[PDB]
Amino acid sequence: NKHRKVEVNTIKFVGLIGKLAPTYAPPKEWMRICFELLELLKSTNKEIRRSANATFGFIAEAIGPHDVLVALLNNLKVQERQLRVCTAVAIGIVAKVCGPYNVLPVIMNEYTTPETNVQNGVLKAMSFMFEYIGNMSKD
RNA sequence: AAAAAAAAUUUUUUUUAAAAAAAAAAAACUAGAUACUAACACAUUUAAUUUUUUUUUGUU
Repeated sequence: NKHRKVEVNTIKFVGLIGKLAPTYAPPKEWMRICFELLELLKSTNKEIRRSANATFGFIAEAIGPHDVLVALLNNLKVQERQLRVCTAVAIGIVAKVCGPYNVLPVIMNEYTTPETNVQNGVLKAMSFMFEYIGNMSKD
């Protein structure tokens, strides 16, 4: 819907269902949302971009991490900086919620790609995921 | 008494050569070309409180 009051108040409502009732919409519906959010964090506002990243955790918990990551890592190729940083946060959030062992070999593989913007976005994603799993990190 | 199958030692010349023990670009000036970095900032902001300034001049 563009605008903002709608984007913010919706993202908080969608993420609510990800917490409370994940099992209702079928997982192909959660994937329809993960694309609509991944386009939505172009937004100029912050609280939008922040809530959009939090609801990848709620979806990754619901359906699965690997369906979601491939959606995100395909988005690091993109030029514009917010999109690469706000995907790099989400990979950090998908790591914490679903476990880093699920995320990490997929990210270490993606680092091989010869484009530079992926290679920072894979290093920035690893920064975030090491502050969100605080103590773990040792393994 | 006279007519048939197996064997060993010591001395001498050379032709199509090689090897490089490992550091380089500059700098300055002036303009142009293109990538990128900071969860950078980007719509809410406004219900106690200091820009509010004048030769004092508002009466039982």
